Amino acid sequence: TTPIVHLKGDANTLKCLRYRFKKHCTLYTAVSSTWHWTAIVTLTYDSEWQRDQFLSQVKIPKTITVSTGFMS
Amino acid sequence: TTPIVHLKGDANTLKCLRYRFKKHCTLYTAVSSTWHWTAIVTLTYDSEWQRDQFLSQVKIPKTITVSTGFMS
Repeated sequence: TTPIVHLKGDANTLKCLRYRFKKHCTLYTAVSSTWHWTAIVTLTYDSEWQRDQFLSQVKIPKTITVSTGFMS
Repeated sequence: TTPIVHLKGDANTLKCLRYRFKKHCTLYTAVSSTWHWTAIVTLTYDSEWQRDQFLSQVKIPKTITVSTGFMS
């Protein structure tokens, strides 16, 4: 249904990415605040195509783990 | 791959649920801190069966939106 991405790693690195993501605001629907399992950021998209546009446009550090999934 | 659940609603209600979830600690793998789109809590499970055990055991208020999905 609705594609999502999880970016896991250092909170400072994630804060910098979120900053840089603002430059490509049309490539994602929403971005979450930084959370953790009681650092991770969650992003949603309108389609798989938009998700891929996003991943093809933003350079994500090798130290950040990227996971994909879908919300029903 | 790995099933997840999103519980969306009032942060206070979510805090109470997290409290009550501790009583069924074997019904989920992890529970997140409360986040928002820059209130929501995320839960992961080891299988769909565990997820369903969880949903069949915990009473979730009608005012809380429950969404399911999977992380690859």
